[PDB]
Amino acid sequence: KFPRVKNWEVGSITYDTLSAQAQQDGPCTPRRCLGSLVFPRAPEQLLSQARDFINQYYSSIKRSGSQAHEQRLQEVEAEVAATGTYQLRESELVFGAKQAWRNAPRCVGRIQWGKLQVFDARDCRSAQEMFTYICNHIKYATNRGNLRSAITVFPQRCPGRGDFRIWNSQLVRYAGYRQQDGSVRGDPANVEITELCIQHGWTPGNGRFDVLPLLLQAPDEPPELFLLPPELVLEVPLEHPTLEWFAALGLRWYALPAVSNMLLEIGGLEFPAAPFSGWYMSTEIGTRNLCDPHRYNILEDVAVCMDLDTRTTSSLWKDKAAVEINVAVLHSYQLAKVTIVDHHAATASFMKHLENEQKARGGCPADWAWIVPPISGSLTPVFHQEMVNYFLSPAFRYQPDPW
Amino acid sequence: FPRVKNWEVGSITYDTLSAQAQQDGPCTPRRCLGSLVFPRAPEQLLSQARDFINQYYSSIKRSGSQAHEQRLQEVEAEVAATGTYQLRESELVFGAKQAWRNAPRCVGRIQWGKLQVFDARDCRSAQEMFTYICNHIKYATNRGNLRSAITVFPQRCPGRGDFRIWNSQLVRYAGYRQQDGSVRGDPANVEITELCIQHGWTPGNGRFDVLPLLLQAPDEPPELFLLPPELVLEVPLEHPTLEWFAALGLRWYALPAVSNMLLEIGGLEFPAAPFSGWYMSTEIGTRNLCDPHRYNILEDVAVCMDLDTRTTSSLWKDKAAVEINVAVLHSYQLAKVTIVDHHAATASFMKHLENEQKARGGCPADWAWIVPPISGSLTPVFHQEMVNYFLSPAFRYQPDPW
Ligand code: HEM
Ligand code: HEM
Ligand SMILES: N=C(Nc1cccc(CCNCc2cccc(NC(=N)c3ccco3)c2)c1)c1ccco1
Ligand SMILES: N=C(Nc1cccc(CCNCc2cccc(NC(=N)c3ccco3)c2)c1)c1ccco1
Ligand SMILES: C[C@H](O)[C@H](O)[C@H]1CNc2nc(N)[nH]c(=O)c2N1
Ligand SMILES: C[C@H](O)[C@H](O)[C@H]1CNc2nc(N)[nH]c(=O)c2N1
Ligand SMILES: [Ca+2]
Ligand SMILES: [Cl-]
Ligand SMILES: [Cl-]
Ligand SMILES: [Gd]
Ligand SMILES: [Gd]
Ligand SMILES: [Gd]
Ligand SMILES: [Zn+2]
Repeated sequence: KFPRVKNWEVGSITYDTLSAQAQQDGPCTPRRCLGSLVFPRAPEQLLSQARDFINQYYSSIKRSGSQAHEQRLQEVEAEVAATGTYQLRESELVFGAKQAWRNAPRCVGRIQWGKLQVFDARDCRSAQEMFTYICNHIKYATNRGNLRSAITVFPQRCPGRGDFRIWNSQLVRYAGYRQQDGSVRGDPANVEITELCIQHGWTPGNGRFDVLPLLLQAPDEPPELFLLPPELVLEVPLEHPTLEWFAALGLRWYALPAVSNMLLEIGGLEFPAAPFSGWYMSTEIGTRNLCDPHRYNILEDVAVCMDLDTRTTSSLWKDKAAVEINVAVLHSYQLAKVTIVDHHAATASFMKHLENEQKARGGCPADWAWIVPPISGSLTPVFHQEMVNYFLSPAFRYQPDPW
Repeated sequence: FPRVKNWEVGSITYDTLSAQAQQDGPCTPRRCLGSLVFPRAPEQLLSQARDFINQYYSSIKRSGSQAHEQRLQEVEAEVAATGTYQLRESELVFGAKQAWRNAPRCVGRIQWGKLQVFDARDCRSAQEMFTYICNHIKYATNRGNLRSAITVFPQRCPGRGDFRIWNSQLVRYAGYRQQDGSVRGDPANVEITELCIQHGWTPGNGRFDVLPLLLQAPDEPPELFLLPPELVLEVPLEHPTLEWFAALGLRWYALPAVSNMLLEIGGLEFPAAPFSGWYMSTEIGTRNLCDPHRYNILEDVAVCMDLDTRTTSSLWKDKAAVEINVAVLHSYQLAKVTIVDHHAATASFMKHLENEQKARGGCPADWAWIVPPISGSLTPVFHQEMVNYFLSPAFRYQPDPW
């Protein structure tokens, strides 16, 4: 009843007994596996999720079955009966945010899941106040390059009132300007959000690394435009330790990855606006963001500059250029003293996380296709580690775009 | 019908072939086990045999014709007369091609229509097994112009043991347990190296000692056979610009010939049916030479390249891995031995996916095995969603004979 899980480098075997607690269904069936898909898509149903969450909280502090445990279950149950919903205690909100991170199958950085600064913005009332909370988040998390993981959670969804939403997918994003000749200047992943910014009154730039404004949605209001103070947005110019012409490409990336479009679910309550941030793994910038053909797509230009033979695939010019672009990212962030982790250290720490979690909970939900880095996969230990993917709660969840 | 998206181009297909999945994979709505390596009656036979004959005749457009009805009745009588039945040679050919075409973990299936089938179903002993295998290796090697081939030995049946090739491949380098715990040679082959020794093989002591074959005819024990060295084409590994790379003494063999999988066709089972194609360069230069539990040479190369190995963030592992793959591609091309690099191979699999969408509404594919083990996202398959399911005919794993 419990999946056997093998590490093929070491030969070691565990059994994932935690998957038996998966609280929601994924996309696979015995007939076919859809694990490679990007989008795998009241009263006492809310109550059973809430009771489970409270059970998790009281287990974490080693007070299960205590008087305080029972009283809090009764308190939640009575509030759901009266009002159709309930409120988390402050301590429960902190625990639930950390649990949602811990439960995220596609996150390789979960060794850190216990170190998370939780800003409680549940009393936020307007889009202006939203912006203040977000600026305080960026300042705290950036910390002049010594990055600190943080999450700010805005008011929960409730009936009779629209959601708080941040329309941008991240707090810091470069504009992508759609070109009439099909192409794009800037980041192509951000074409749609760029057009929404202009529609709502932003005067666009014409550079490749123009920081986007924020579109902030308060309940039952159209989004409002807010410009980030340039000194809040720490950026790193990209150079290479030995390829001095690299600096002339004029490349740059931003310090702080702050994801703002996912939904945080805790004990059946839903928080549609709860941006979270940590720090980058360098392959995100060096491999995906700069070398994906549908992103900045610089691979061929760098290889030409390296005087590689780009006319035959078998010279492995693509692999050589990509490796140096990753070197440039790592070197440039270290030179600027901005926290970054390379894919070797990050995957080694995840292996330690897996072993911690096997002891602590008897398994760990993990999405192999997302945990293995996009370069050098089998050079990292996670490649050889079998993994079990499943959905626990608290959880970070995809949600529709509010437009 | 699952929706399948390519995230580089934005194109959308629907896999209608998955609905015909013959067996069950390991996944459930509760949890996905797609990353696991091993996904943990006369009526039974007849049902599978009928589906396959129907597959075959539909594929030659003799659909429901008189040749179709007659073959169905022959199978029925043969199983009642004997408990099994015999494939026609054209059905055997079609069945081996389909089993390759259906293999979810094979990135080289663009070639699925081009397969030489050697019918060894009349084989009698391990000596004859050795002859078939030597002919296969000769034909497939073809002086380095590799040609895909499979040899099919007699099916299993009740009352009689099976034919088996005990070696996982026809060409394997010995793995020698050492008195200091380590392994000299290939750690993957420590078990079969000891089995060969146990059955009376004089061991070598090199890192690339080609193993003998342990071949097993029904019910008598296995016999050791030595491969004639001139039959085993090898490629000494050199680097186009790192002159010292040659002196590391690395080599690999030309012909990847997998000999421990079971071929299933129409409910019949062939426990010995060795098949061969040619290598994708990452199999050798990344997995076989750089896996920590294989030859594990990555740090050796990095030291020779004078890389800074005391910090992960110099990406010394990545640079050395790439140059080892460069040396592999260079050495095979120089030796005029067929090889395909991971860029060309994944570009061809994308075309295969497009051809299969038209041919039969989809294609079973195992994303984790299709995406190469270096430079994953530099290849088109990384951005391609895939659906994994089990069709028949098929190649399946099977327990070791011991
Ligand atoms: C502390 C350093 C961290 C590192 C190095 C890290 C690393 C990563 C990486 C490389 C990914 C895959 C992203 C992609 O390919 O698009 C990811 C995904 C994810 N991370 Fe982490 N992470 C960190 C912290 C955090 C924190 C603080 C949270 C939340 C509190 C978090 C939650 C998530 C979630 C929910 C995903 C899945 C996102 C998706 O499916 O799009 N991570 N992480
Ligand atoms: C002709 C050139 C071919 C290329 C370039 C190629 C490439 C590959 C690669 C790279 C793998 C992954 C193997 C691993 O990582 O261990 C694989 C798997 C596989 N191939 Fe192909 N292959 C070729 C021909 C063939 C042929 C002729 C057959 C059978 C008739 C075949 C059947 C299979 C099967 C069944 C697997 C799955 C193996 C497993 O699960 O262990 N392939 N192929
Ligand atoms: N591709 C699309 N959307 C899309 C869908 C699913 C997934 C993605 C991938 C986008 N992950 C962004 C992301 C999520 C989590 C972590 C990090 N990174 C970190 N280090 C970090 C951040 C915070 C703490 O740590 C980056 C994108 C799309 C839709 C329409 C057109 O394109
Ligand atoms: N060794 C083990 N693990 C393991 C288990 C299952 C599978 C594997 C992976 C081993 N595929 C070998 C293989 C299979 C198919 C294709 C190729 N390559 C080609 N190009 C080729 C050959 C013919 C035509 O083309 C290589 C490894 C094991 C089992 C028990 C203890 O350890
Ligand atoms: C189709 C495939 O699932 C898709 O390209 C995935 C694969 N693995 C990934 N892994 C990470 N970390 N990030 C991604 O965007 C993806 N993309
Ligand atoms: C655990 C994981 O399934 C295992 O390491 C897989 C991953 N992908 C692979 N992909 C290929 N082509 N060959 C392999 O042996 C593997 N091994
Ligand atoms: Ca209250
Ligand atoms: Cl990003
Ligand atoms: Cl191999
Ligand atoms: Gd230089
Ligand atoms: Gd030297
Ligand atoms: Gd060392
Ligand atoms: Zn699955």
